[PDB]
Amino acid sequence: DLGTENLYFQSMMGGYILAIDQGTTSTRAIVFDGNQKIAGVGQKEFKQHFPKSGWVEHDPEEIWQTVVSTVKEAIEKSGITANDIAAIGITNQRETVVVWDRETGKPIHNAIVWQDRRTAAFCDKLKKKGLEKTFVKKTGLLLDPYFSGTKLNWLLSNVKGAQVRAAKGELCFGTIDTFLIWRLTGGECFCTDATNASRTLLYNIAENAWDDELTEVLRVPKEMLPEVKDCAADFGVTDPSLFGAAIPILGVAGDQQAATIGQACFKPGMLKSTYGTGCFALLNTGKDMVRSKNRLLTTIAYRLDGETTYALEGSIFVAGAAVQWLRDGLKVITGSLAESADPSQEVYLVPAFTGLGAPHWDPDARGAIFGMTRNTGPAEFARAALEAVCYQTRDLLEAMHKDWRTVLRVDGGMVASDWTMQRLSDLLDAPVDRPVILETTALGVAWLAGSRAGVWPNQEAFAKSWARDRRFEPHMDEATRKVKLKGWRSAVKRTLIA
Amino acid sequence: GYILAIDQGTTSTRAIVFKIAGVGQKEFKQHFPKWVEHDPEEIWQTVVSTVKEAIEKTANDIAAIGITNQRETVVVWDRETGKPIHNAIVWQDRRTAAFCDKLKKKGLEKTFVKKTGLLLDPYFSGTKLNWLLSNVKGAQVRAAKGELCFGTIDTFLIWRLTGGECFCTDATNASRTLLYNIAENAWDDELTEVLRVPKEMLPEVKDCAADFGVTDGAAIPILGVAGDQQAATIGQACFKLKSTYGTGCFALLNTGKMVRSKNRLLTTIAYRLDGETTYALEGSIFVAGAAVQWLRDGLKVIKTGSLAESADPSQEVYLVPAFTGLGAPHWDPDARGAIFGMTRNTGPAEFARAALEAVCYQTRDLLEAMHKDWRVDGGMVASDWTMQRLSDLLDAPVDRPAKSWARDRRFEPHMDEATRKVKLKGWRSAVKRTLIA
Ligand code: NA
Repeated sequence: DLGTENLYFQSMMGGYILAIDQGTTSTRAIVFDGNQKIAGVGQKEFKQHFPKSGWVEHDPEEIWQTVVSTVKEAIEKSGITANDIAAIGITNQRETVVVWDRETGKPIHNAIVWQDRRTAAFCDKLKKKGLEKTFVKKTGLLLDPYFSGTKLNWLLSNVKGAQVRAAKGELCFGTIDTFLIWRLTGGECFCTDATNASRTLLYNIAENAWDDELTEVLRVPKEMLPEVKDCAADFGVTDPSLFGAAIPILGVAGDQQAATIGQACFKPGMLKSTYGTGCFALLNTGKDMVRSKNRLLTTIAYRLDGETTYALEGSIFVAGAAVQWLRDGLKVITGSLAESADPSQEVYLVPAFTGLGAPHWDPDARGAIFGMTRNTGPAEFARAALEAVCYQTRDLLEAMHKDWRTVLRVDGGMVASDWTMQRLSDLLDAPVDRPVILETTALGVAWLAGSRAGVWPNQEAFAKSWARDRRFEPHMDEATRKVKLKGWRSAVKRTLIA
Repeated sequence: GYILAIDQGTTSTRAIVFKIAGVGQKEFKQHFPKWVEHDPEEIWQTVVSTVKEAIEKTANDIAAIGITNQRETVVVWDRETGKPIHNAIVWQDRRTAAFCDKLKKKGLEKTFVKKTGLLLDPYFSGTKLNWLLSNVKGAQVRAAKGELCFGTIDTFLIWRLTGGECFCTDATNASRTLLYNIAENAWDDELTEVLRVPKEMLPEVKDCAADFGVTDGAAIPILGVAGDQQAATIGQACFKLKSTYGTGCFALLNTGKMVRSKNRLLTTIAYRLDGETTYALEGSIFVAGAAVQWLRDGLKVIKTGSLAESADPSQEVYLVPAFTGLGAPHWDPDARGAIFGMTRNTGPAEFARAALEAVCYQTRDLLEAMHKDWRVDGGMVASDWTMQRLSDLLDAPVDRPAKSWARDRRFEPHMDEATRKVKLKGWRSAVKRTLIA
């Protein structure tokens, strides 16, 4: 062919997999090649809406556009076409609720984010009425505003027309995964996975089914609820208009469970912790649903060909969001800065901005800084912020120890920081494993899709393939350690007390 | 006129050869190792640079000179010379807390409280002197011969001024020593010996109007000696309660001829004129305007007055700036700085506010101890905001610069009753978290 005589072109590669990671504060799309390597990434923020202190909302059209654009972006940066994608995986910030019209797909309201605290009062009504018991028992969760069920009650009760249209069978409820699936397939598929369903307060974690009593209690019509599947299942096929190709959606799991999968935490006792705006630690607990006595959540780690693997989770609401406060709020300014702090000074930050999660579950606790001195500056605030990440992880793990009887795996952008992870090993007095790919949440769901599509290896292969970048080891003087640990316990008490 | 003036602050030393005819300042290093400390020399040099740079802006135009000082601040130096054995341990310093608690444990606190009008607390000089002698290498062996001079800043400053000729205190500064009987006006044998403080070390306690020697290009007689906080009152036509606002905040209410306090306050000497000693009740706050300095210098998030107005009114942010413990009326030397209530939203405006507000809250806490036992100046009392906010919060009027005493402004509460109870509850809540065990 004239003139391809001296013309160079690259062909193909095979086994490409697209993971969409619809996060709290941005959306990412990653293409993984047939070697499970990252080929191309799109990333894009969307607006955080705060209509009142403690209230948090996303525009779901904006989240939608962010998925469309981020996808196109990763594919182009990958040097391929949408037609080269064997399959898609979806993960998502959990608990976040969207309600939308089953016919037009128009949401009736902004998405109410997992961070949102607006139903505190309604959760108190239910608690006083003797109700937390069945929820805890059925669900593994608590009657806190964190979960979906309470937020969905709020939309049905406060958006005009909502309760009515819902009862007619005209509205769809979804966590963010269901919202994406619905839109990717152009309305064809109305579904979630067991892990996202776990998080709603509506689902029975033992029966693997929407729970009649809980839905009745919250006055949610069973109709509005999507079908619940395994994490690797058939979630439909991409609407061909969106990317110019029909791609099967084959992997879906909540972001913290996707990271759990991506860190190969498949066996009982294995544990991971993801560091983002919040921090979320999950312990693989095997076939058994461990009921915590130490203020942890019981949840579904994943459900795989009909089989549910369970987990214990600690959920820290403010982790990275603290340094984000330092940098954008106070603008007082990060491990670089933090290593420069005066050791003589003892400053603690308890970032209880709108309450405290595990293991405290104190929705009335507020932000507090301690131990300031006439000289304390940015450096020490910055240290207090990163150390608060450490100390809260610690308290999660100590609670896990009391619930269960094996080296901490760690991911999220925050951990590329050698100073922070070293400081983490120290305070834990335990070793810390940091992987080669930190985007563990994307890979976990990319694996689930890959493995079902058959272009990627099975569970045990993927598991032994887990690649360590770095084991951190504790190298802090014990005396020093005692001092740091005692100062934090005293910061905590001062923050929790009436 | 023509009287010289030396305001030996904690951060700086200001001068006024006063109408006014002198005005100069030079700042010095707050060496804070764990604790607070000044360089004794940097003081002697700064004082002798603040004199020759306030009188040029001759050597014999001043008839006398007048010394006021940061109180309680201790220095040990030699008799036959005057060499500082250690740094000035400063009134701010918390180091001797444990030693005080050893003393409270042996049951000594009541004899001190009774003879002294103060408390077993790191704030005052006696325990700092004790720390000197046990901690400096064989310094008591020095002191035990008479080779050491104790004395507060007035004495360090009246010493070197008179070329080692005069070694005196006044009775106000003497109240602050925790070694002095405030009724009998003497160094107490039991107090000093409990402290193992050899009386040879100690200076002659003179009057506020007395003959404290000739200076070193003139031969001028030191004839004025009280504490900045007592001479605050005598600057403040209160000879019959003033509140000073600089780095700390200090308030004293004239008691007339000894109110053995019931509300964690101080029994001190407002003055002693010709032997006839007038006492006041004291409320004393370690950090006030230093809280805003910290913002600008420590954290450097502010570049107070206007910003405090800019602050989101949905935000309940509070600051108990216990950088070095809390004075009146908590007397917790183990308390540290704490900030409460931060949100994603909290920015430089809300800290600034909380820090200006802090002085108002702490003020209030003193008067409520005063209006239970029984008018403000200072540099940081300039902004109308702060004073208005102070009148609002105290729910009481406040006045800002002999009937010869002149006013500028009296202040009035343009604040709602429930908004005040809201802002009051937050403080008290902030205070309780900072103080609990
Ligand atoms: Na290629």
